[PDB]
Amino acid sequence: GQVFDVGPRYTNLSYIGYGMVCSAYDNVNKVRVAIKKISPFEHQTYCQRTLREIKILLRFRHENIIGINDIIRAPTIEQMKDVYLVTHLMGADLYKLLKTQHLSNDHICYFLYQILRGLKYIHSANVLHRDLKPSNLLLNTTCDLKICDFGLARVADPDHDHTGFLTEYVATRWYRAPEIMLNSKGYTKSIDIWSVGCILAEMLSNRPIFPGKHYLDQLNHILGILGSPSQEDLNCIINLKARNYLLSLPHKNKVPWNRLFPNADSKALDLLDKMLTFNPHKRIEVEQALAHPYLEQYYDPSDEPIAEAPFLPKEKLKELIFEETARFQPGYRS
Ligand SMILES: CS(=O)c1ccc(-c2nc(-c3ccc(F)cc3)c(-c3ccncc3)[nH]2)cc1
Repeated sequence: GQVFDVGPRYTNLSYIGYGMVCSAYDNVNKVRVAIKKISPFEHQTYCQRTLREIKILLRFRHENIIGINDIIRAPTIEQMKDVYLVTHLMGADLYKLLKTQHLSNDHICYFLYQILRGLKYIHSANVLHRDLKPSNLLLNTTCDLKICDFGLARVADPDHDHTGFLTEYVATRWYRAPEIMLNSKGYTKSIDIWSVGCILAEMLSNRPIFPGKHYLDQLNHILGILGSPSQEDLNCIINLKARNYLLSLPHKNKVPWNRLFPNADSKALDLLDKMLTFNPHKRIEVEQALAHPYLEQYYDPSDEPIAEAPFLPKEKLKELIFEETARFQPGYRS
């Protein structure tokens, strides 16, 4: 569509979707790759997201997470307008797949395992993805799953998690935990487990489980299935406005998982219940999730790696992005 000069090395560009994603042919490694164009330097926020993702993806090394094979940009800061990230092609994603394909229990089980195996590495690095959803889970022709889109990712900060009632949030609404609309900034690992739970539910019926039309409607959806929170769960919500809103709602009963998904594996529904738990403190953790009987055919903690090393003006951020992408320049490559 517009300028996408990825150099002589990458040819045969086919469009896909702070820029554009395209497929290309790697004339060196002889494989078909995916390249993403990012033009973020005009804004501080866009630069912060870009630097953040580049830093995270370059440090991370995992089969279930998109790795950066190459980065294309100009030789100087002055000439650098766009940055191109390159990785192995994954022809599809869960969103596209769930629109037309019904998943067998075996596929749901394999997909969930890969999501959690990847999430285990992300969390061991003290990082939170914060925006897990079907469009972020890429798949190739052999069913390998990789997590991408670390733009809203942050370092975990449980001690600074609390905020007020109705505090605006950045991530995709349908996959937001209930505590986000109540008293959480999303700085805890339990935020990702909820999203994964929503994804599982979506894989079981090919439909989003909590499709809120706006901020508060999202909570209405969650409480519609989980029912009214227990007194114990309400006691953990010290924020008055949040607790009082919950208390003002008429009693809602829990909708049984086996009633919502009558053709699902019982063990899958047991794990779904543990991931979609209202109370973030009682919510299952990624390693407990992996150890659940539903994934026993795949569980092998010794083959579920953890991270070796855990984790400003637009001008200085542009400078940092330049310095962060310097290792891929033709200089040392030659
Ligand atoms: C939630 S969303 O709209 C969203 C935006 C971009 C992407 C998305 N970004 C990439 C992509 C490409 C190169 C990179 F190095 C990094 C990411 C891909 C990609 C990677 C591998 N094979 C095919 C496509 N898809 C995925 C989800």
